[PDB]
This record gives sequence, structure tokens and C-alpha cells, in this order.
Amino acid sequence: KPHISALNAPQLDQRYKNEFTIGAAVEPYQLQNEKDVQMLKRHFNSIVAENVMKPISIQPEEGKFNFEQADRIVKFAKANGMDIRFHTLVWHSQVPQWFFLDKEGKPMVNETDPVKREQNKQLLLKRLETHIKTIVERYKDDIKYWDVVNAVVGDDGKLRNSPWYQIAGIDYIKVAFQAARKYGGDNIKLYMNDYNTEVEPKRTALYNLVKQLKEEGVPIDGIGHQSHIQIGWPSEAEIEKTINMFAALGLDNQITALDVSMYGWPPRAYPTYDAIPKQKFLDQAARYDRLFKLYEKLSDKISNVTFWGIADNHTWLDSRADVYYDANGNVVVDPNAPYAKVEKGKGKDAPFVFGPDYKVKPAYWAIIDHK
Ligand SMILES: [Cl-]
Ligand SMILES: [Cl-]
Ligand SMILES: [Zn+2]
Ligand SMILES: [Zn+2]
Ligand SMILES: [Zn+2]
Ligand SMILES: [Zn+2]
Ligand SMILES: [Zn+2]
Ligand SMILES: [Zn+2]
Ligand SMILES: [Zn+2]
Repeated sequence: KPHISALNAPQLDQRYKNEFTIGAAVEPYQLQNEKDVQMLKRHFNSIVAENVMKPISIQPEEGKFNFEQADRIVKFAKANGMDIRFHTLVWHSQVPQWFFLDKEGKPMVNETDPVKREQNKQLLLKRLETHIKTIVERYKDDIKYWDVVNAVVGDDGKLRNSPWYQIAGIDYIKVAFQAARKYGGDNIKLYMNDYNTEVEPKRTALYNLVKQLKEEGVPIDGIGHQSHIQIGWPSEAEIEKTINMFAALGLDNQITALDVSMYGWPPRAYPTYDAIPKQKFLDQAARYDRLFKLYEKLSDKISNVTFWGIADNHTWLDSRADVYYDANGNVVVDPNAPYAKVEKGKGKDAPFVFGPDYKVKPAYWAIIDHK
């Protein structure tokens, strides 16, 4: 099982073509990198924007729509027969602040008068509607899958108390889905996307929320499991229990941002790829082996498995890879060991089945086989 160039290795999407599509998250600049273009053409049949389709990238100022970057990803996908997932219509992260300012330019979260709070809610929902409308009216014939809302359940099992929720209550979620369905029609598929979907109390809160919304006729077709996981956690048994319970509600499941970190939480990362011991890649390959065997076992309930990146030279996990140093200046990776300082976001994670030099990893062989 050689570390051969991925560029000519057996195609990952083809291995799984009857089980679910295989996707990658990208930045438009990658569509200008020969290696990345050949990787997308060779191994993937589904794509998503790491960042350029988020709210702040699309409408940074009210009335100013920037579709130029998103368009590049849509054109490439269409020219290569790839499905597209839209990430994401609504999120509390880096949301353009203008959405949440009242007519006088003051934060709506601050309004204490009940009648002005009601007016802000209505103004906010109107803005939400127009953002969704403009985007879905442009892409309804091109993008099949949609993360309508992202991370709306808090890790405490209560609804995340973002400005969307403080200002508009639960209706912002119902409004977002109804608007996507109204302007995109019945053929686009609508998802509620979140991370740590396997973890209690968040899992049961998500389940109850979607069950309720569907009972009320809110159009929700599936759940997106970001799946930012570790080599050990969460267990395959809990992933399975999660996929199954949402599937029992009549919902499709898509793995939307998979990455298998080499670290725990908080991560104590190595400073370079070179420093990661070979054994960690073997541990990761066994995790990937078990994980995809499970996705295959549940393939009639999962329509897509998308990795949050292409190869290990580029992954958002690096922004979380903190490097701890002892007083002698040696790197510390044991979570319980002494350390003197930490360099936040300066280390290197290695989450995919393709290495930084675009050669296949042991995890690739573990999932391209049939054992
Ligand atoms: Cl990134
Ligand atoms: Cl390497
Ligand atoms: Zn293909
Ligand atoms: Zn190096
Ligand atoms: Zn290297
Ligand atoms: Zn295998
Ligand atoms: Zn499937
Ligand atoms: Zn990136
Ligand atoms: Zn290599």
C-alpha cells in the first residue's frame, strides 16, 4: 500500500458511487491550482464552499451581493458533473452585523420596549427573507443541497442564543426554511446542519427541534452532521445511533464537513507535519476504516459524505492546532503534562486521506478497499 500520488490512484468517488457522493470543501483560489483541480476531477463528485457562500461573503452590506466567488465554484461544479451544497443561508458566526441593527442603527438585541422588539423581529425576518430569496432565485437550478441553517442548537441542549434567536425567537428557523422552499421549489433539498450532533444533550435537543418543526409543516429534508471528529471520539456506536434516529424521522443524513483530527480537545498539536509520528497515521487509518465501513452499513440513510478540504496542506483545523511548549522549549502533546507557553493556531493537523504532497495516506487505503 504505497504512498503514491493521489492524482493517479483509484478514484474515491467511484469506490462509493452506489453508497453516497464524496465531496470536498474548497476556496475559489484552489480552482486555480493545477493539483487541486485534478484532485477534484479525479476523486470527488460533490463540492461545497469553505467560506464564500457564507452570509457575510454573499451580502456584506445590505443590498450589496457578491456572487462572483460563489459563481466560480458553481461553474466548476457544473462543468465537472458535481453536485453542489450551499453553505450556508443562516449562521451566528461572522454574520454581517447590519442584519441586527434597528432603524436607528442601534443593536436590536438591546431594545427593551416590547413593541419595538416586535418591530425589530419583523424587520429582521424581512431581511432574512430577502437574503434567502436573492440567493435561491439565482442558484435554484444549479444547487441541489442547502444548509438552510447552521449550528442553531447550543451545546447545552438549549437553542443557541445568537442574535437571530434573541431578536426573532424560533421563527427565524421556520422563516429560513419556508423562504428557501418558496423560491427554490420542491426539487432543492433543505438541511439543518450542526456539529457534535452525536453528543447529548445537543443531539436530543436537535432531534426534538426537527421533529417539532416537521410536525408543524416546516420543510426540512435532512440533517447535516459536520462530523469534526477525533481518532477515538465519538464512538462509531454513537454515530450510528445518531444517524439512525434522524433517519427514523424521515430525514436524509449528509456528513458535511468531515475531518479526523490527529488531536484531542483542546488540541496539543505538533508544530509541523514532519513531526507527527508515523503511528498516528496508522491509528487514523483504522478509525477511517471503521468509520467508512459504518457509513456503508448505513448507506441507505446517507446521501453524501463531504470532507472539509481536499488534502492535508490546507485545513481549517490548523487554526485550532495550538502548540504547547515546556520550559526547555520542547513541544508538549500529552494533555496532562507540564507546559510553559502555548502558540495558538500555529501547529499542523493532518485530517484527510490525502497528504500535503497530494500522495495517499494509510487512511486512503483503509477506505478504498473492500474489507
Ligand atoms: Cl481553512
Ligand atoms: Cl507526506
Ligand atoms: Zn468522478
Ligand atoms: Zn515540513
Ligand atoms: Zn512534509
Ligand atoms: Zn476498509
Ligand atoms: Zn446513500
Ligand atoms: Zn480554507
Ligand atoms: Zn509524502
